[PDB]
Amino acid sequence: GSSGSSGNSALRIKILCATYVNVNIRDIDKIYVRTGIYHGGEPLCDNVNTQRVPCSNPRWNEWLNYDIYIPDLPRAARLCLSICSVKGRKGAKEEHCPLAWGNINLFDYTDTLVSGKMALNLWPVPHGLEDLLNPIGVTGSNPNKETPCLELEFDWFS
Repeated sequence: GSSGSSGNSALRIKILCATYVNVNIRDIDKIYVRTGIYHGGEPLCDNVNTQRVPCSNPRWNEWLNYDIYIPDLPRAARLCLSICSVKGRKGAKEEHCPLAWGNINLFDYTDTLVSGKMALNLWPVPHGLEDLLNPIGVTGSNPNKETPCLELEFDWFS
């Protein structure tokens, strides 16, 4: 048997807020965040999106649940997030535009699921990034300050 540790099956991450967002103009209505996991650029399961918050207050403070399995999560796979801006017109549909993106290695350098709150900078999206989430984006915390940064909470209960 075993004392019983690191016995997680479902991954749950909570978002706090963002800083130095790419929201200059004052037309955007609200914003949202898209998270997901991919293995070598290829998707594994549906992605998750955070509630819609006003640019003025990118604060989320919501618990995001992932449809992934710890004991089924491949080392090659990882977590990828990206900020998007949604804005539409009366009667017309909304428009989503990518701003930044960040890839976090679900498995630390020691093949040990990450934990404890953390806040790293995100990389700027390419010229009008057709897509919203960049699963291919590089991993690590951008040393750049000007760039935005998102804070999340790593928790593993079950």
